[PDB]
Amino acid sequence: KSVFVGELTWKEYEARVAAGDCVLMLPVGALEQHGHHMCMNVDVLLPTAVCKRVAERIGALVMPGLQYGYKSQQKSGGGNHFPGTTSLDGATLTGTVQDIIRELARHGARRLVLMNGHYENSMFIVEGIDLALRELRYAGIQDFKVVVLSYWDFVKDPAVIQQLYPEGFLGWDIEHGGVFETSLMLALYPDLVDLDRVVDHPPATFPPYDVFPVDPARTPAPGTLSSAKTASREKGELILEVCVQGIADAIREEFPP
Amino acid sequence: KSVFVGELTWKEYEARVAAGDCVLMLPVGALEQHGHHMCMNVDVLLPTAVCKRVAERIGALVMPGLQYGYKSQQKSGGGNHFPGTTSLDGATLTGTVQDIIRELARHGARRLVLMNGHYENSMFIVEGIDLALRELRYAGIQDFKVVVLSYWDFVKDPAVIQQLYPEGFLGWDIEHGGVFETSLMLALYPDLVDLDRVVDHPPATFPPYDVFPVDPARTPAPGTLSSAKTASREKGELILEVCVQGIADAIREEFPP
Amino acid sequence: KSVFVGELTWKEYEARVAAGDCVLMLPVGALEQHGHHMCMNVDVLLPTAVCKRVAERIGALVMPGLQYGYKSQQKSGGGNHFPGTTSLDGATLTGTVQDIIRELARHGARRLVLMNGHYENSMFIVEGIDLALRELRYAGIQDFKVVVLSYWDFVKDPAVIQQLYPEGFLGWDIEHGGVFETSLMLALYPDLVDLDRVVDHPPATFPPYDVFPVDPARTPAPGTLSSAKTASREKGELILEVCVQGIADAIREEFPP
Amino acid sequence: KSVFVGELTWKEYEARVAAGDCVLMLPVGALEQHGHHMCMNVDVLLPTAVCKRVAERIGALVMPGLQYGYKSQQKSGGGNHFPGTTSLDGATLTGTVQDIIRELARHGARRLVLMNGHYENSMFIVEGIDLALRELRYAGIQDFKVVVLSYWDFVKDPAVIQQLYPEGFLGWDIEHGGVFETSLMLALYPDLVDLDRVVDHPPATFPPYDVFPVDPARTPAPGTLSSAKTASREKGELILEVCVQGIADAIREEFPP
Amino acid sequence: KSVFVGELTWKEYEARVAAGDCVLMLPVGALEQHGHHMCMNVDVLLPTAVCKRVAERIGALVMPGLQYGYKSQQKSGGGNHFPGTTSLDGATLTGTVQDIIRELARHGARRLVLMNGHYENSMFIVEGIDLALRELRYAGIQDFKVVVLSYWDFVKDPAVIQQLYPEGFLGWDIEHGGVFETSLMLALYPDLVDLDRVVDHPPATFPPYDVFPVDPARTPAPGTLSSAKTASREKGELILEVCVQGIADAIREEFPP
Amino acid sequence: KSVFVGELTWKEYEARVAAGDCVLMLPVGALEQHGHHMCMNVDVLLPTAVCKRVAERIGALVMPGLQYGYKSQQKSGGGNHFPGTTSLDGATLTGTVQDIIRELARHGARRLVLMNGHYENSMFIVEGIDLALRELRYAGIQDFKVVVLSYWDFVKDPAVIQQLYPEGFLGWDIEHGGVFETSLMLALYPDLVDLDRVVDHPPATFPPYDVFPVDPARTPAPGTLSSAKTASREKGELILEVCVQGIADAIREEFPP
Ligand SMILES: CN(CC(=O)O)C(=N)N
Ligand SMILES: CN(CC(=O)O)C(=N)N
Ligand SMILES: CN(CC(=O)O)C(=N)N
Ligand SMILES: CN(CC(=O)O)C(=N)N
Ligand SMILES: CN(CC(=O)O)C(=N)N
Ligand SMILES: CN(CC(=O)O)C(=N)N
Ligand SMILES: [Mn+2]
Ligand SMILES: [Mn+2]
Ligand SMILES: [Mn+2]
Ligand SMILES: [Mn+2]
Ligand SMILES: [Mn+2]
Ligand SMILES: [Mn+2]
Ligand SMILES: [Zn+2]
Ligand SMILES: [Zn+2]
Ligand SMILES: [Zn+2]
Ligand SMILES: [Zn+2]
Ligand SMILES: [Zn+2]
Ligand SMILES: [Zn+2]
Repeated sequence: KSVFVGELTWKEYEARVAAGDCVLMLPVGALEQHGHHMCMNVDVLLPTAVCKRVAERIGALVMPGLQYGYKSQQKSGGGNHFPGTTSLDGATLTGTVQDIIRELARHGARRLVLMNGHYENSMFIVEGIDLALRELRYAGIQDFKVVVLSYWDFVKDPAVIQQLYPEGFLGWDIEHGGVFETSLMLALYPDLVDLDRVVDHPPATFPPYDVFPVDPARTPAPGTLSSAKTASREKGELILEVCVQGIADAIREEFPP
Repeated sequence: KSVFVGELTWKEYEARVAAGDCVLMLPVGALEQHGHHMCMNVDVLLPTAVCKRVAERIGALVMPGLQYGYKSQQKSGGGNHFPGTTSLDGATLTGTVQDIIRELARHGARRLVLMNGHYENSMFIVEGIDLALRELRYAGIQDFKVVVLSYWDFVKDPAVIQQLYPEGFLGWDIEHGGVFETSLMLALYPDLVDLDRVVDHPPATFPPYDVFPVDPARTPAPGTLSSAKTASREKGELILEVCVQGIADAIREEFPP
Repeated sequence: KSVFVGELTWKEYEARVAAGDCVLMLPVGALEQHGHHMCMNVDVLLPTAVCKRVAERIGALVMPGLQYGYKSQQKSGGGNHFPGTTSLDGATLTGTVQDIIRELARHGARRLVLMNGHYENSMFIVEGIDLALRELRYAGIQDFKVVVLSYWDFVKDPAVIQQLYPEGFLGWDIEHGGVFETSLMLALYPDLVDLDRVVDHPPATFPPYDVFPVDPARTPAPGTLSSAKTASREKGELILEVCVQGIADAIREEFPP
Repeated sequence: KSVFVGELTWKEYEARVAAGDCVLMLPVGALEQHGHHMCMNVDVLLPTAVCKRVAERIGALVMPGLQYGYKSQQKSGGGNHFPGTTSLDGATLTGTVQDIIRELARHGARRLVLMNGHYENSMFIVEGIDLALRELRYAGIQDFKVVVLSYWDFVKDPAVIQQLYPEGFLGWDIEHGGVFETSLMLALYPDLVDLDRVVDHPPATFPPYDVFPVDPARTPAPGTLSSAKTASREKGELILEVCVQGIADAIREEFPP
Repeated sequence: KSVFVGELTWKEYEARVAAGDCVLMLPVGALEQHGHHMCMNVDVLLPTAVCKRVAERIGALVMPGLQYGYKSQQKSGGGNHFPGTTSLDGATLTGTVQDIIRELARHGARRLVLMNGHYENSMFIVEGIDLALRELRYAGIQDFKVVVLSYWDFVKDPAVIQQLYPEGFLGWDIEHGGVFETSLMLALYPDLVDLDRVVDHPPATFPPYDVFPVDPARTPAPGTLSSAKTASREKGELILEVCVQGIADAIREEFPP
Repeated sequence: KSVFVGELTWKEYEARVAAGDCVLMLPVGALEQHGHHMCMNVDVLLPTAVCKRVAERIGALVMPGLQYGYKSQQKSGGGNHFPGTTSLDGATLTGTVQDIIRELARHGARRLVLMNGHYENSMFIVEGIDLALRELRYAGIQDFKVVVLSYWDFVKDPAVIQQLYPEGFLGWDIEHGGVFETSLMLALYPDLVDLDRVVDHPPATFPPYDVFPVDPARTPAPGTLSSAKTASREKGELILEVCVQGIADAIREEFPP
C-alpha cells in the first residue's frame, strides 16, 4: 500500500486521517544546477526518497513535493545566475506552504513534517508555517503541530562524518553538488550521476560578507561548492540509513502513536 | 537523452537553449479527489505523460510539473470540501507561473507551452502569463511567446468522441473522474485504477448558478461528475494518440524550427 | 420605492436588512469594446437592468455595480489589446468582491447574489467569494450564503433558443457583441446601438489553444465574435423576460422570503 | 455626442485618443451613509455630474466612476461602523487606480483628471497614481500626466463661502451630508433628498486625536457632521457653476489644446 | 528608570504590562528634507521627544520609533523628488503598523498611542490600525484601544497661537521646516539647526489640485513651505510644554487608571 | 561633521552623493528579549555603533536603522513567544529594504552596505535586495551594488577568538544575550547592562529539527542561549576594534575611492 498521498484515493486518505494520529510529510526542494556531473532535480529527489523510507517505517504519508524553491545563494548553492536553476520569490514559496497547511488542517490532519532539501528554503518555510498557524488560531485551532527539518542535519555522529569528510567537515552550506548529495544520488538514482564529469576543485571559500548583484567569478565555474570526486554508492547507503533512522526516531518522539 | 529538464545537467540545459528554437513545456496539475476508483494525482500524471510523448516527438523539454492547483469547483471537480484535495489560492498559483516564466526568460528561453490538466487552473495560469509578460516588457523583452492549452480540448473529431462516449458527449467540465481520465489512467498507470470500485451514477447536473459555501449534497457522493464504468485501456490509447499528435502539430505550427 | 441601495438612506437600508431575509444583488461588469455598432459599458448596463427587474419582482436590493472587470480574452471578448477596454488585474477584482462581502456581512446581511455580465470575471469572483467566506469563518460566521450566476445561462429552454435563433444557437463564448447582447441593448438602450454599423462577418472560430501575446489577426476586425445583423428589440424583450423570470425563481428557491 | 467613454464605441474612443490631446476624467466616489435625508451614492453622483459638465465645456471624456471608496473616518464621514457604508481596503482602492492608469496608458492616453468625491479617498488615490507612474517609467513612458482634485476645494471665493456659511467656514472635513452636498443634490437630484428629514444638530466637534475602534457615541446620531437645514437648490446651482468653471479653467491650464 | 521599551529587559516590560493599565506609545516619523537650515530626521526626533516627556509624566512606555514614513507630498512636505527624503510605499508603512499592533496584543498590551510626526503618514497609520483590529476581532478581542494623533494638533489655544504667530497662523500643511518645527528643534536639538541658513521666502501657495509627476518648480527651492526666520528657542519651549501637557491630559482621559 | 544621514541637511546629503563614490550604510536590527541582564534594543544599538565607527574611518554615511526585524527563532533568539520581542512579517521587512533601496537609487546613490544585527533578518534582507535590484534593472540601472554582512562574522581570527574565549567558542547562533553581545554592550552602553542579573545556565542545545508552535521549555528560562557571566568591557573593546577594522577594510575593497 503506497505511502504517497497522490497515489491514494480520497476515501483511503480520509480513513487514514480518521485514525487520529496520522503524520503527513511534505518534501520541499528546488530545480537547481548541481554541477557538470549531476541533474537539476536533486533537491526534490533526495528528501522525497528519505520521506518515502521514513514513511514506510513509521506508517506516515507523503505529500507531492514542492518542485521549485527559493533563489540559489552564492555561498550555499552557487547563485541564481546559473542557467537551469528556476527559483521562486519568497512570497510565492511562503504562500505555497501556507496554502498547503490550511488545506491539510481542513482535512482534519494535525501533524506535519516539512522535509527541506534545498538550503535556501528554510526561512520561507518558517514564515509559511507561521502564517498558517496564525490563521488556524483565528478559528480556535491550536493543536496543529509542525516539525520542520533539513534532512542532512541528522548526519551528526562523529564516526559517520569521518567517512565522507576525511580532511574535515566544512559545513552543510558548501555541500552543494559535493560528496553528500552525489553519494546519495549514486545510491538511489545512479543513471542521473556521471562521476567522470566531476570537476575536482578545492572547497569554495568566501569572505564574511555577500555582494549583490552576484559576481559569477566567486563561485567555482562548474557550480559546485565542493568536489564529489570521492563520492560513492557506499557513502550514499550510509547516509541514507543514518537519515532515515534518525528522522523516523525524531518523528516518533514528536508524534507518538 | 531525457526530455525532462530536471534530469539534465545545467550544461546540457544551457546547450539546448543556446540552439535558439528550444521549446519548454510545463505541466500544471492538482492534488484532487478522483472518486472511489482512482488516485488523487491524476491531474499531474496525465498532462506530464502527454508532455513527455509530445516532447519526444518534437524535440522539446519538460519542466517539473505544478503539483498543486486552484480550488476544486463543484461543477468541474466536485468541490473543495472533499478530503485529500489540496488547493492553492489564486494569487499563489498565478505567482508560481509568473516566477517560472521570469526565470525561463533569464535563461534565454523564449518558447513555453503550459499544459493544463486541472480544469479550474486556466484563468490563474492566464493571469500568471500576463503578469510575467508585463514584466518582460519592462526590460524591452517582447519575443517571449506562450502557448497555453488544456490537453482534452484536442479531442475534437466527432468520430473519436462517439467512440469514447457512445451515449453522448457531456462536456469537459463533468469529465471529472469519468471515462476520459479513467481511460487514460488505465492505459498509462493501471495500478492506480481499480475499476471495480467505480460508482455508476448518472452524469451530474446543476442549475445555471453556483452556491457558496459549497453544498456537498449537490455533488455525487463519490466525488465523480460522471461514471467511468465504460472506461478502458483501448479508449485511453486512442485519447493518448489523438492528444499527442494534435498537440505536437499545434506546437510545431506555433514554434517552427 | 427604489431597489438600488445607492438611492436609499442608511436608515432605509438598515431597516431592510433588519427584516432578516434581505437579498442583496451585485452586478459585475466591465468596460470593454463591443464592436462598431455598440457602446463599451454593455457588461454593466445589462446585468444592472436584469438585477433591477428581478429586485422589483422579489423585493431585493441592488448594490452599485462593478464597472471594471478582468482582462478580455480573445475567445470570449476579442482580447485586451483593443482600445477602450479597461481591465483590472485578477487580484484587484478579487479584492473588490472580498471587501464588499466583508462589509455587507458587517451590516448583518447574509444573502448575496453576484450577477456577472462579463464572461472573464467568473473565476476572480469565485476567489473573492472564497476569501471573504474564509474571513467570515475566522469570526465563527458560516451563515452568509452567496449565489453567483452569469445572466445569459438562464436562456436555456430549447423553445426559447429556437425562437431567438431560427438558424441555430452557437454558444455563449462567441456571443460577444452578437445577437444576444445587441438584442438586449435594442430593447433597453436603443440610443446606444446603431445596427447599420454592424459588420456581418462569419462566427469566430479558434484552435484548441491560446497564444500570448495575443495575435490580433485571430479576432474579427470589428471586435465582435459573431454578427448582430439579425438582432432585434423583440428578441431583446424575450431574453429580458426569460432571464428575469428564471433568476427571480432561482433566487426565491435559494433565498425564500 | 456623449462625453462618457462607456457610451462610445471603441472606434469613437480610439479616434478621440488619436487626436493627440485627449483629456480623460475619472470620478472617484463611495457608497456611504449621508444622514436621514440623503441617499448613499452622493459621493459618486456629485463628482460624476461635475465631470460631465466640465467635459462638455472642454471637450473631455469621462470614464466609469469608482463606486466604492476608502473606509469612512469618524471626523470626516461619521465612521465605518454605520450600516450601508461599504468600504474598500486601501490596497484595493490603490490597485484599482493603478490598473486603470496602466490601461489608459496602453490605449495611448496621456492626460487624466482624477476627480475625488469622498474625502477619505485622497491618499490611496495618490498611492495608486505613484505606483502607476513608477511602472510607466519602467517602460520609458514619462509623458503621462495626472491632475487629481477633490471638487469642493475649487469653492474658494470668499463671497461664495459666505453665501453657504454666513456664520463662518469650519472646514471641508465636517462637510459630510451638510449644506454643501445637500445643496448640490437639491439642484441635481432633488428626488434623492428629503430636506424635511434633516436632523438639525450642532456642528460636530472632536478633540485633536482619533480613537479606534471607532466609538459611535462621538458621531452625531444621524451620521451627518453638520446640519443641512439651510441647504437650497439656489446654493447648489451656485456651487455647481463655481466648481465647473474653476475645474474647466484648471484643466485648460494644465492640459492645453 | 527608562520610559523607553528598548532600554528595558523583557522581564521589566513584562511586569509593566502585567500591571493591567500599561500605556505604550509609538512615534511615527520620516526621513525627509527640511530645508537648508535643518536636518532630515526631524519628524522622528520631535514626536519621540514629546513621547518621552509625556511618558515620564503619565507613567507610559515608548516603543522604538518608525524612522521611515510615507512619500512626501508637494503641498505638505515639498515633494518626494528631493534628495535625502527616503519614503516607504503605503503598503509597507501600513504593514509595519499592523505587525507591531499584532505583537503588542500578543504581549497582553491593550493601550496604544500612535504619535505621528510626519503629515503624510496619517491615512496609512489608520489602515494599519484597522487591519490589526480586524485580526484581533477574529480572536474575539475588542479591548485593544488605539489613540492616534499628530502632535501639532494640540497647539490649539487661541492665546498660545497669538504668542507663536502674532501676524497670523497659516495652517499645519505649510509648517514644513517653518516656525513650528524649527522652534522645537532650537529648544531640543540646537546643534541640528543653523538659523543663518534659513532661506526667507513667502509662504507656499498652490492651486486647489495636485499634479503628478510632481513639478519641482511649484515648491520653494529650499524645500520649506514657510520661512523659519522668526523661529526661536522661546517659541519651542512654549510649544513643547503645550504639547506635552495637552497630550498627557488626553491620554489620561482615554486611558485612566 | 555627522556621519548620520538623519543629522544632515538635504543639501549636505546631496553634495556627498554628488561626489560620485559615496557609501551608505543601513543598520538592520530588532526589538527582542535579551535575558534578565540586558535591554531589548541591542540588535539596533550594536550594528549602529559599528556603522558609526566604520563610517568615521572610511568617509561613509549611516542611514536610520531598521528598529524591528523578523520573528525570533528558538535556536538563534530564544523564540517569538517571549514578551517584549516585537517582530515583523517577512513581507514587511522585505518591503522596507526594497523601498529604501529604490529611494537611495533615486537620489543617485549606488553603493549600500546593509549591516545586520539580528540573525533572523538575513534571508528577508536578501529578498528585499533582489526585488529592488530587479526593479532597477527595469529602468536600465545595473550599477547599484549592495554588500550585506552580519557584523559578528568579522570576529574570525583564531587568535582573537582565543583571547575572547579562553574556554572555547561555541558558535554565533547561541550568542544571543551571551558573552559577545553583552561584552559589546558593557563597552558601549554599560548602563543598559546589569551583569549581576545574568543567569549562568549551560549552553543551549537543540535536536536537529524545529517545532511549531515553539515549545518554550526548549529555550533556557531567561531567554539567553548562553551565559554572559564572563562578559567584560575589555572583551567588548576588542570585539569593537576587530569588527570596525575588518568591515572598514572589506568596504574599501568592495567600494574603492
Ligand atoms: C545542502 N545543500 C544542498 C542543496 O540545497 O543544493 C546545500 N547546497 N547547502
Ligand atoms: C477535465 N476535468 C478533469 C480534472 O481537471 O479533474 C474536469 N474535472 N473537468
Ligand atoms: C456573453 N459574453 C458577454 C461579454 O462578456 O461581453 C461573452 N463575451 N461571452
Ligand atoms: C467633503 N466630504 C464629503 C464626503 O466625502 O462625503 C466630507 N465627508 N468631508
Ligand atoms: C506638519 N508638517 C511637518 C512634517 O510632516 O514635516 C508638515 N509637513 N506639514
Ligand atoms: C549574534 N546573535 C545576536 C542576535 O541576533 O540577537 C545571534 N542570535 N546569533
Ligand atoms: Mn539546493
Ligand atoms: Mn481536476
Ligand atoms: Mn465582456
Ligand atoms: Mn464621503
Ligand atoms: Mn514631514
Ligand atoms: Mn536577535
Ligand atoms: Zn542540492
Ligand atoms: Zn482530473
Ligand atoms: Zn459584453
Ligand atoms: Zn459625501
Ligand atoms: Zn517635518
Ligand atoms: Zn541580539
